[PDB]
Amino acid sequence: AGTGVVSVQFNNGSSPASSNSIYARFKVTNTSGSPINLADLKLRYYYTQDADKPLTFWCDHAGYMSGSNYIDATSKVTGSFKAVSPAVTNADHYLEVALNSDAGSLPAGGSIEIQTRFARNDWSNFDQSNDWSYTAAGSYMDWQKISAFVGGTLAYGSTP
Ligand SMILES: [Ca+2]
Ligand SMILES: [Zn+2]
Ligand SMILES: [Zn+2]
Repeated sequence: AGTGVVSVQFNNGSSPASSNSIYARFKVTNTSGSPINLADLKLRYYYTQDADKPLTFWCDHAGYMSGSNYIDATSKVTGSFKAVSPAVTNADHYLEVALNSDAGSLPAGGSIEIQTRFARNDWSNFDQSNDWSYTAAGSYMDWQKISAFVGGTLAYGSTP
């Protein structure tokens, strides 16, 4: 039921099922026929918490081409962790990646790369094997288990 305003690829550097870091990297492509305000772009990654501990979010790198100038939006990305009510199998929470009001505009046919990760404050191990959006992907690939919303409506992927 995705609008196809954007296409999205994913990879997590093929992280181990048991890991103290969850990686989530997206290559988002504007396939609608007009600029898109990065402010309107949300990305979601569904998982099972396994333990209720404080998490820390990191955006390692984010950037895109605007005309012929390369724009580094790394510092403009934010991450949020919210519950999935009601909880479904392999999904009781989800990471929501967003960008600040002035991130910029993604030009028609343009691409933005967003590399993120998160971990518990105590670095204990997660069990990614019971995470809905999890799959060991070492290179970008079309993975339909993550979602992208534009302006509040699903544009790519699915939700549990
Ligand atoms: Ca889990
Ligand atoms: Zn919480
Ligand atoms: Zn919670």
